Amino acid sequence: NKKLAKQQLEVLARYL
Amino acid sequence: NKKLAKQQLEVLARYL
Repeated sequence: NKKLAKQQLEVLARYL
Repeated sequence: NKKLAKQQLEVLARYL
């Protein structure tokens, strides 16, 4: 749950 | 500035 939230936040920072 | 903000924010995410 939170780990997946965080995985996505990370991937966003990567994308941008 | 913002790029450094962002780099760090995500080294952070990676850590946890």
